[PDB]
Amino acid sequence: DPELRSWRHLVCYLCFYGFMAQIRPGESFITPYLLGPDKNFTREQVTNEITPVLSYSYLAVLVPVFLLTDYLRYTPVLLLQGLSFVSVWLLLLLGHSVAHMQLMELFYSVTMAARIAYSSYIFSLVRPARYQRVAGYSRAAVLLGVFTSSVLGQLLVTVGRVSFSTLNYISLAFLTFSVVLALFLKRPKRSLFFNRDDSVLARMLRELGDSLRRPQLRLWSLWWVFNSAGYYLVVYYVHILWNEVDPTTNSARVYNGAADAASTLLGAITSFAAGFVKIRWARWSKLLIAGVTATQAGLVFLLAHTRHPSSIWLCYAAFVLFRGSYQFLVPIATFQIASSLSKELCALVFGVNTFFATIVKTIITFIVSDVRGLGLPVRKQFQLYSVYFLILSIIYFLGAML
Repeated sequence: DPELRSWRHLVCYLCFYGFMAQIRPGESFITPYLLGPDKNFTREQVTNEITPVLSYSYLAVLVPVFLLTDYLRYTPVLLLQGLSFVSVWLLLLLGHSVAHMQLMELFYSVTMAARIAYSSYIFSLVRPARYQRVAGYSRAAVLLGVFTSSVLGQLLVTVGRVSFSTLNYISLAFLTFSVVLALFLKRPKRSLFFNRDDSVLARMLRELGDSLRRPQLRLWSLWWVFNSAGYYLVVYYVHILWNEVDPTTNSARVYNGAADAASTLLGAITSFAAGFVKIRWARWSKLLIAGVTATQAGLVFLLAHTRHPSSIWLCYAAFVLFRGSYQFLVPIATFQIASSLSKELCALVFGVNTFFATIVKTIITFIVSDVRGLGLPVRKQFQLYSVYFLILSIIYFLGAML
């Protein structure tokens, strides 16, 4: 029967690919590997010359990949995301100079721009009547897969006391295996913009001069540009700030995997506890992004103020609570933006909100972090994001009056 083969051989493989594509045990230990003794990079080379290329090339590969995710029907970009991940972990094993690691982040931002590849691959593959179940099984296999990689990465370092190079060699045994699984993925019969079934890009602009008159799209798409640009400027640099607090050899005590597993677990509890409040807390929505942004302002300042190496555990939990605070709003942000919009347009306004959050992320990184513009250290940059989230909290809270 073609019903059992469409679930046991397709959906049980679709959740298995989304599990195994997220298995990267050395994902949370990239910057401890670079700052470690094996690669010997200083904290000024990774903060001012390597990680700014992660925010530059992500501007340069966002709109090419998003236009080529739909032209190729999502399967070569799901192959490109897996194959560029192999190219990252080859440069983390065969790269010495700082010019090699600037190519490591350029290949890493390809895998950052292709996060919407697999999320929109399930929309084009499965039937529209049975999409809410398969995407429910797909977001419970990626989120399980991105939680297991932070636990398997942590357990194979703390419990199984091996070096970081043994860990990232294990991470090639789960990334070449994610290229093999991405070869055997079914190309969907339809796309979203280019390979349709048959106005396009004329009906949408008619449905955008009037949909932008809505106040929630005038607010949450203005939160996605600015609050979700300073959020990625923390997550890129918080692994350097943890290494500035407690620079440690004897590598079984780094605990970056447990602060990425707990921030996924709090990024799912506070996301599941956000589906209950996306309807009720829609009246004073600008007050909700005024308290959480101020909660994100007090946690970015807590990261920039801890100094003793024995107080790093109140610095991991300042990031687990930070990553869970942003993950409380994106279920509400992806609902209040995609409420009245069509699926051929809400996934377009998420290609503008992400692109405008990447111009802002490129503006701040060239101004506050890159060695050509200012070149600040990772602690004097995190005090420039505590002001940035607090300025964003005397705008939404000040805007709550008007």
